[PDB]
Amino acid sequence: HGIRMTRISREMMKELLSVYFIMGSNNTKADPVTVVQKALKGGATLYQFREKGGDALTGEARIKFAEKAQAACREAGVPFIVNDDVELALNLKADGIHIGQEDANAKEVRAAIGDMILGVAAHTMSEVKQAEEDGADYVGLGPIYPTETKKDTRAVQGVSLIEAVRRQGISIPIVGIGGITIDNAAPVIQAGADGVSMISAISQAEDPESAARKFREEIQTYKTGR
Ligand SMILES: Cc1ncc(C[n+]2csc(CCOP(=O)(O)O)c2C)c(N)n1
Ligand SMILES: [Mg+2]
Repeated sequence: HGIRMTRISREMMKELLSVYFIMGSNNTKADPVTVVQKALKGGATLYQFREKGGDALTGEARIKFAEKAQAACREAGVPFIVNDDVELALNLKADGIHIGQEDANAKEVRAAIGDMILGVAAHTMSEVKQAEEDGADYVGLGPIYPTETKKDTRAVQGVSLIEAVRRQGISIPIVGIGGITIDNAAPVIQAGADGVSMISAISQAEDPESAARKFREEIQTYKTGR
């Protein structure tokens, strides 16, 4: 449960991606930390701290919120991943960092974080292959379904890229993202993904704990069945 002195195994990474909850203070009307605690109690297997955009906390307020979210993750025994902010990830001794195509180059990031978990968002086959070559531990593929949680998102692709990646014999850990709900997660796993990631399906649920628990149960069933 400490800092990694060796890169994560693919088997372990795939287990962590099962129910990957992502959240920032501006993704819910409830108390931010409380929602994160409920998501973890319910069954989320991985959590990503993503605090950006308008209304998002900044400065010291953002750092203190990150510390509380990381504490919640430690209590639940779930890894804490930071989005974009490499310096914050190192400063908090986070378990990982997630970056996109317009963020810091993956090769640069991999060198700066040692053996920490590294996730990269990809939308094309070329980007997936480049991410693997750069040292990524997993790729986030989407948007699978329509979503407006994230402002400028690329064209909806369903599970097409997930399928294409597996058909080429690429076994890198994959997590699907974008408009995923309790009702539409099955196809994502069936296509070859190792889990599903979401924001609103849990953060804006009238019952975050039950939603996370439903996800955890469903994904387990889907993985055993494919
Ligand atoms: C693992 C990973 N893959 C992709 C992204 C970028 N991203 C693409 S769609 C989306 C919103 C989903 O919200 P909703 O579930 O409410 O549609 C985000 C944050 C990321 N941060 N982490
Ligand atoms: Mg980014």
